[PDB]
Amino acid sequence: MAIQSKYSNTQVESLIAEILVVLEKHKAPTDLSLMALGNCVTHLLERKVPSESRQAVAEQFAKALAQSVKSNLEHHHHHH
Amino acid sequence: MAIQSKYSNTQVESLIAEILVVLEKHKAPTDLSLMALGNCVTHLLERKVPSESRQAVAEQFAKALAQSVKSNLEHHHHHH
Repeated sequence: MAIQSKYSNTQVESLIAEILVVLEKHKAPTDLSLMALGNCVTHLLERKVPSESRQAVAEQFAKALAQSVKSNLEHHHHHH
Repeated sequence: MAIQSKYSNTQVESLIAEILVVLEKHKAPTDLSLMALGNCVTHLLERKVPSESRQAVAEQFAKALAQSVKSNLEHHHHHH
C-alpha cells in the first residue's frame, strides 16, 4: 500500500539506533537497560498520554510486544 | 549498617535522562516516541534474551509496566 510518513521507517529506525547508541555509550546490562527503557515507556504515558488513554496504550503496547515475540516463534504458522 | 544498593540512583537517573534527551533533541511526536521505545525494548530481547525466556520477560515487563500505571490509578480502594 501507500503510506506517506513524516517519520519514515529510516527516521524511526535511526531514532531507535540512536537510543541504542545511548545504551551502548555506557554499555548498560540488559537488566538495567530494561529498567531504563521500561521507565521511559511509562514516562511517556505519565507525560503525554491522559489516564484513560494511558490504559489503552499500555494494553496495545503489551499486545504489540508480546505478538512481536510470538511472531519469531512461528512454529509451522499453524498450531501443528 | 545493613543496606544493599541494587544500582546507583544517579546512574539509573542519568541513563533514563540521556534517552529522554534523545527524544527531546529530535522532538519526537507521541506516535514516534512510543514506536521507537517499543521496538527498542524488543530489540534488546532479540539480542541477549532467547525466545524461551523472552516470552516470560515480555510478561514480566507487562506486569511491571501495567502495575506502575495502576499504582497511580488505584487510590480509591473502597467498593465494599
